[PDB]
Amino acid sequence: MNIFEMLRIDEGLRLKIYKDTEGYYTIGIGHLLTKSPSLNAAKSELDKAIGRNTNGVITKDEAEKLFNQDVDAAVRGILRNAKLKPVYDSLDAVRRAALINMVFQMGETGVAGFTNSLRMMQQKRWDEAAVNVAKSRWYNQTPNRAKRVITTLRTGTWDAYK
Ligand SMILES: [Cl-]
Repeated sequence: MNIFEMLRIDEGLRLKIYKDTEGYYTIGIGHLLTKSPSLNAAKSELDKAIGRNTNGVITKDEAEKLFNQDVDAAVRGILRNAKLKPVYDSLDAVRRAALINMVFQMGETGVAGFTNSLRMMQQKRWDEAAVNVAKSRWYNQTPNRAKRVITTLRTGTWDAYK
């Protein structure tokens, strides 16, 4: 198991513009296109992203390219983040994976906001951090997913992903 497979599981794959859990226009593997309520605006963004006149549909390959780019941006975001970098450096490999997931899902800023959880993560207090991170909108909106990420964070293994 690795970050790519893990996220592929959490996000799915769709070749057509669709709406995410929050109603945002998205495509491929969890690639947010826009928070605007306009399908057109989303088609616009999509074309710009792909470099061609898509008409709201992409290929598997195109989806994978977006995904590679997104995973890459997530890691770099982490490493460039003053709050995040130090947590990340202190973690083992499975756990780092869990941090990248959260960041891919909610944005660097978003995650950088979990001040208290981050401290616990850094202090290696697994159970506390798991509990704390659950008291969040993130968990309440997408509980099953959140649960897989939290278990990964807590245990340091891939069990949740069986
Ligand atoms: Cl869910």
